[PDB]
Amino acid sequence: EKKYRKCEKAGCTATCPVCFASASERCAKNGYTSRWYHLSCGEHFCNECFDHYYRSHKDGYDKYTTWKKIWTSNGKTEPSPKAFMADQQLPYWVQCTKPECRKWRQLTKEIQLTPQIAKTYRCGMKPNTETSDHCSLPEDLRVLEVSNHWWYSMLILPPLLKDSVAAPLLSAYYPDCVGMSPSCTSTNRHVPGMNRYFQPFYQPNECGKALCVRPDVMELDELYEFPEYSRDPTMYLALRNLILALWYTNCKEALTPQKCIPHIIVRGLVRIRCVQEVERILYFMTRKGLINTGVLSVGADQYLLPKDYHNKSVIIIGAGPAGLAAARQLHNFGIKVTVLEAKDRIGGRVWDDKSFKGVTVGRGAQIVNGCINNPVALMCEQLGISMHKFGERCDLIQEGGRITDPTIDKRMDFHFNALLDVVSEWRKDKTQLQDVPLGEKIEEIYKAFIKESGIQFSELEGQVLQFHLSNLEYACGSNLHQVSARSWDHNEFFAQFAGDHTLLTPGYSVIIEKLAEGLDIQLKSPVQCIDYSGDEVQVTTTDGTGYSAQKVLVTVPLALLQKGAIQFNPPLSEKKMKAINSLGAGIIEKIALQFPYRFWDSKVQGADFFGHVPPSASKRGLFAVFYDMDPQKKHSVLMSVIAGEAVASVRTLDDKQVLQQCMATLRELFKEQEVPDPTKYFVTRWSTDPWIQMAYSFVKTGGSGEAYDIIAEDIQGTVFFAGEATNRHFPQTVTGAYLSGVREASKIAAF
Ligand SMILES: [C]C1=C([C])[C]=C2C(=[C]1)N([C][C]([O])[C]([O])[C]([O])[C]OP([O])(=O)OP([O])(=O)O[C][C]1O[C](N3[C]=NC4=C3N=[C]N=C4[N])[C]([O])[C]1[O])C1=NC(=O)[N]C(=O)C1=N2C(=O)[C][C]C1=[C][C]=C(Br)[C]=[C]1
Ligand SMILES: [Zn+2]
Ligand SMILES: [Zn+2]
Ligand SMILES: [Zn+2]
Repeated sequence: EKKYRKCEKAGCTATCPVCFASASERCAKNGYTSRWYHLSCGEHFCNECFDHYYRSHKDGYDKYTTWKKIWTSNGKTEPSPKAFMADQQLPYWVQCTKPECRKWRQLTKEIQLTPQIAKTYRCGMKPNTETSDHCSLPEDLRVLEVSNHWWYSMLILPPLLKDSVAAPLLSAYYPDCVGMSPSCTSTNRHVPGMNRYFQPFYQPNECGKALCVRPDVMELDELYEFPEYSRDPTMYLALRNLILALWYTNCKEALTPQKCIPHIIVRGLVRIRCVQEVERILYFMTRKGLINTGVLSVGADQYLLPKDYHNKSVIIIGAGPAGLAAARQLHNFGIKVTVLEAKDRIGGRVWDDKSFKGVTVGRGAQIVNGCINNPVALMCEQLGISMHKFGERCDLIQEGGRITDPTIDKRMDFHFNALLDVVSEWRKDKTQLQDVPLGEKIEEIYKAFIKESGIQFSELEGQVLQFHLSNLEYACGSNLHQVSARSWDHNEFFAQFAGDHTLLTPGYSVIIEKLAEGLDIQLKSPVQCIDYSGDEVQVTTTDGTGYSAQKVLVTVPLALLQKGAIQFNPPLSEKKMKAINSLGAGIIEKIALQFPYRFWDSKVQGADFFGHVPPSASKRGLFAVFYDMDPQKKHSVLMSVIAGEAVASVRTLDDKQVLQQCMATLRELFKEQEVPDPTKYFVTRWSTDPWIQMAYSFVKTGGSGEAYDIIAEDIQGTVFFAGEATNRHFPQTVTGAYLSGVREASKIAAF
């Protein structure tokens, strides 16, 4: 039998392979063997130790055969002596936890690495236990080899993590397909204590859930950033999944490399590569706003990105959700940020009234549509505040006081949705130039349906159909004759936020105020001119005050871009202006009313809301739904909404006149009983608020959902745009505005 002292692998860098296993009595140690089996450039085992586990007549056979059965029934990865060695016998490596040392040390071969050892190890210490003489000793020369790409090229098998925090969430997958060891009994065993709104991973073959990630497939931007994992994403996926599991396990503190490291358990020098890589992936995911986000705050010298990203300055225009999200992100990253806000307050279309006894009443936004993976739900968790999931019951009460039978409600809802299905079919073969107003198409289809079918609706059924029409006008922010039939629901092409629809009972202002805390925000500083013709951006407010920065982020409402209230030099492009003008500045208003007692309790019986059947088409959208603003049923505040054509009818009414129409409406809805006078109220005027002039965007006839992407496109890597009218997947909402700010901070930090 011929024996060799060199590695089996052509080009291996080990000039003298030594056996890490020493499992056989005849282990070749550092000498000659019939084959030196290669795991990495630094790790080899001799043929005697190979046979020790592999051959049926040898001592190690039962342990290998036992491992092999577990491996093949739990994973898709082939068993082999090399796979066994890497999973069960290869020694562990650990970093000294002395902060000024951090050197990599090999543990003796019977020590099994735990998070506790990784948190407490110091050079030369017996694991699980004075002078720093041992720290000065050089690292094993194989340690430095690991930081080269060629070392990864020469590693024969991907690493497989043990006891990953992500494993309880991934039991539907083969563990090795997500970078976890099939032999782990804890991996192969609702995550207790994890917020039920945090569902970061798609289940197999699952789609259609906003902000979920496939645990078994890399996304294109991950591959662009880490092309070394394109052939085999195993090792990247385990680290990214681990990072996400750790972040959602404790979203109230910054997830750092040092916090991840004890949770990376895997044998061999590859652990060094895993620890180096998890730090790079963490910064990539931090920049993108996937972790270390929300209302997390850092102190100075505790910034979330390394000093490389810090050498920038930004001016942010507008302190609503999008602007404050960008400002918080960039500030946390370590980038200089100044926020210029036109009004005397922050929040934009978030504006909460705190003067009603016992409740908080939003003048603007207050609902969260779809809490699962929603950053608003994350921020509620971070702040320790609760949302109220809406109940389904909403009786449609008529003027005169009768309650509409629920089968009428459902039947006319059925007919209305069927009208929308015909629009959905009609538009399939239509170009933008062939677009038609949604409301016009609905009316045409309805009239054809009546003529064709001969059906005769009662007056009440027709009024209930008007109710459902007004709900769609509310959702679009407009009468439907301005809304695109092709594009009105364009964003539903994309995965939407699943789960509960809630009332944010403490109000979005709590989140707004925490985002803004400690930031440099200039109030009463409306921007008039943005000049990016020079080496730095020059921003001038209406009183002549100048600000400068390398980059500028514009988050003003769609209506203010349409009016051109800010002059741009050089001007916005024709293509950008066409997109801006293709979207509609939708609008609703709100009224809130406080009463001496809950006069509606006997009739409404604890429902979250009740509907108002419009008595005529001229009154469609006028107080269509009344919201009980105390889910705990103690205080007496109702809120109602003005939508569609009704917005134009209240434009020329003062607040007292609107209040009078609302009280006359309520006394009709509760005709059979007494209704007390309200003791406090507000009527919103968003449509004439000079720096807002809207509630939320929609696509106008002839427009495309692509307009949202076009408005979001940066100019020259210098002028950036965020805001609800820049979020194609998630238009209109505080959530989409927030995410658009996170998106732009990511773009800005990448330079
Ligand atoms: C108004 C309203 C109402 C009444 C209601 C509601 C609403 C609203 N919503 C919406 C929201 O809110 C929005 O979207 C947001 O807020 C947005 O954000 P942004 O984008 O950030 O914006 P703003 O806020 O507006 O902010 C901006 C700012 O900027 C400023 N400026 C301007 N200009 C200027 C300035 N500065 C300086 N310079 C210059 N020049 C202004 O001032 C401002 O501040 C909503 N949302 C949600 O999410 N939720 C709710 O609840 C809401 N709402 C209602 O109610 C309903 C609606 C909806 C829902 C659901 C869905 Br799916 C959709 C929709
Ligand atoms: Zn050996
Ligand atoms: Zn080798
Ligand atoms: Zn040390």
